[PDB]
Amino acid sequence: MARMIHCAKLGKEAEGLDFPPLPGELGKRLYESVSKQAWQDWLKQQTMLINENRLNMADPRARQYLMKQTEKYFFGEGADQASGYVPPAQG
Repeated sequence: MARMIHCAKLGKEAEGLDFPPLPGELGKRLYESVSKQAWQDWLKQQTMLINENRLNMADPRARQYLMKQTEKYFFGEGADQASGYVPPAQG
Protein backbone atom coordinates (compact mmCIF):
# COMPACT_ATOMS: atom_id res chain seq x y z
CA MET A 1 0.00 0.00 0.00
CA ALA A 2 1.00 3.64 -0.49
CA ARG A 3 -0.52 5.74 2.29
CA MET A 4 -3.07 5.22 5.07
CA ILE A 5 -6.43 6.97 4.71
CA HIS A 6 -10.16 6.29 4.94
CA CYS A 7 -11.62 6.13 1.43
CA ALA A 8 -14.55 8.54 1.74
CA LYS A 9 -15.79 7.32 -1.64
CA LEU A 10 -16.88 4.13 0.12
CA GLY A 11 -16.34 4.39 3.86
CA LYS A 12 -13.42 2.06 4.52
CA GLU A 13 -9.64 2.19 4.99
CA ALA A 14 -7.67 2.47 1.75
CA GLU A 15 -4.35 3.88 0.54
CA GLY A 16 -4.08 7.61 -0.08
CA LEU A 17 -2.26 9.41 -2.89
CA ASP A 18 0.23 10.80 -0.38
CA PHE A 19 0.83 13.74 -2.71
CA PRO A 20 -0.58 17.18 -3.62
CA PRO A 21 -3.29 16.71 -6.29
CA LEU A 22 -3.35 20.44 -7.02
CA PRO A 23 -1.61 23.73 -6.10
CA GLY A 24 -3.14 24.85 -2.82
CA GLU A 25 -4.24 23.79 0.65
CA LEU A 26 -7.35 22.11 -0.76
CA GLY A 27 -5.31 19.33 -2.34
CA LYS A 28 -3.83 18.57 1.08
CA ARG A 29 -7.33 17.44 2.08
CA LEU A 30 -7.93 15.67 -1.23
CA TYR A 31 -4.97 13.29 -0.98
CA GLU A 32 -5.86 12.73 2.68
CA SER A 33 -9.44 11.80 1.76
CA VAL A 34 -9.21 10.12 -1.64
CA SER A 35 -7.89 6.59 -2.07
CA LYS A 36 -6.14 4.60 -4.81
CA GLN A 37 -9.58 3.14 -5.54
CA ALA A 38 -11.68 6.30 -5.41
CA TRP A 39 -9.08 7.97 -7.62
CA GLN A 40 -10.51 6.18 -10.66
CA ASP A 41 -13.85 7.82 -9.90
CA TRP A 42 -12.25 11.27 -9.70
CA LEU A 43 -11.11 10.90 -13.31
CA LYS A 44 -14.63 9.97 -14.40
CA GLN A 45 -16.29 13.23 -13.34
CA GLN A 46 -13.14 15.07 -14.42
CA THR A 47 -13.93 14.34 -18.07
CA MET A 48 -17.68 14.86 -17.74
CA LEU A 49 -16.97 18.32 -16.33
CA ILE A 50 -14.36 19.13 -18.97
CA ASN A 51 -16.91 18.26 -21.66
CA GLU A 52 -19.88 19.74 -19.80
CA ASN A 53 -18.02 23.01 -19.30
CA ARG A 54 -15.57 22.75 -22.20
CA LEU A 55 -12.70 23.75 -19.92
CA ASN A 56 -9.05 23.85 -21.01
CA MET A 57 -7.27 20.78 -19.64
CA ALA A 58 -4.02 22.23 -20.97
CA ASP A 59 -4.40 25.11 -18.52
CA PRO A 60 -4.86 24.91 -14.73
CA ARG A 61 -8.22 26.65 -15.13
CA ALA A 62 -9.68 23.23 -15.93
CA ARG A 63 -8.20 21.69 -12.78
CA GLN A 64 -9.06 24.63 -10.53
CA TYR A 65 -12.69 24.54 -11.66
CA LEU A 66 -13.08 20.85 -10.84
CA MET A 67 -11.56 21.42 -7.40
CA LYS A 68 -14.85 23.12 -6.49
CA GLN A 69 -16.76 19.97 -7.45
CA THR A 70 -14.61 17.78 -5.20
CA GLU A 71 -14.66 20.05 -2.15
CA LYS A 72 -18.34 21.02 -2.14
CA TYR A 73 -18.95 17.30 -2.69
CA PHE A 74 -17.70 15.74 0.54
CA PHE A 75 -15.96 18.70 2.19
CA GLY A 76 -19.14 20.64 1.46
CA GLU A 77 -22.66 19.26 1.03
CA GLY A 78 -21.25 15.98 2.28
CA ALA A 79 -22.24 12.78 0.50
CA ASP A 80 -21.07 9.23 1.23
CA GLN A 81 -22.43 5.83 0.21
CA ALA A 82 -21.49 2.17 0.71
CA SER A 83 -20.74 0.50 -2.63
CA GLY A 84 -18.07 -0.36 -5.18
CA TYR A 85 -15.80 -3.37 -5.65
CA VAL A 86 -12.11 -4.14 -5.13
CA PRO A 87 -10.76 -5.44 -8.47
CA PRO A 88 -7.17 -6.62 -9.08
CA ALA A 89 -4.26 -4.47 -10.25
CA GLN A 90 -0.84 -4.55 -11.90
CA GLY A 91 2.58 -2.93 -11.69
